[PDB]
Amino acid sequence: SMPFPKDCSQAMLNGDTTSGLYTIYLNGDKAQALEVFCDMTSDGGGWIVFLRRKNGRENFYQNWKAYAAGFGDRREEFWLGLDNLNKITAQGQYELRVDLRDHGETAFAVYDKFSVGDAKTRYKLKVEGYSGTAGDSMAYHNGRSFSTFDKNCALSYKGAFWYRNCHRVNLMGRYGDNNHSQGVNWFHWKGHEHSIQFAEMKLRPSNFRNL
Ligand SMILES: O=C(COc1ccc(F)cc1)n1cccc1
Repeated sequence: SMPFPKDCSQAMLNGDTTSGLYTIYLNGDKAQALEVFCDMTSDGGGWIVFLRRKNGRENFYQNWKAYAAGFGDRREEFWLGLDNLNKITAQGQYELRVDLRDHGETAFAVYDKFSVGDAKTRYKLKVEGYSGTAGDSMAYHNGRSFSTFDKNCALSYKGAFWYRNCHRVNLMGRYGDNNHSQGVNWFHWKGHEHSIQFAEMKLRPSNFRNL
């Protein structure tokens, strides 16, 4: 019903309730088509998934240009791209949800306010307004620029993130690596010596809860 939906909340309200690949249009512009994976089932649906870890098949030890542009298989392990995340989060007030699952246990984190700055900010993270069960591990990272090995936390832990000194969240770390701080970590859920089997990061308009 919305011809050029700008996110997965506008694609869902279009009656599409099946999780999978949808076209969104940044700023509603039919010339800024982007293929995204929509999670239409987790807490009301309408989520753009921008990170998925689930089997270790994809390499996340990738350079600045790869993190800027995105990589992987949207149906499996992928990173959507920082330029995409900046352009999406510029369209309105968005909320971040993180879904975690490991050996049958689940946890989540929601941040009422989530934004990614442009390349001039080195894609600065904003995350505020925590609730959930995983523990607030992103607060540590709030206001940090993105880091890759070629722009050293990324090099030392062989991943990429809004690193500080160095992390409480390492969802782009080495799959199944339980060595301290090397793996897919969410520190305030499973610490630094437990790599998480399944992880998704996703966003939708913060006002979706009552739209
Ligand atoms: O590299 C990609 C697509 O590769 C991707 C794979 C997965 C993904 F989610 C995002 C991007 N580019 C680079 C410029 C336009 C698209």
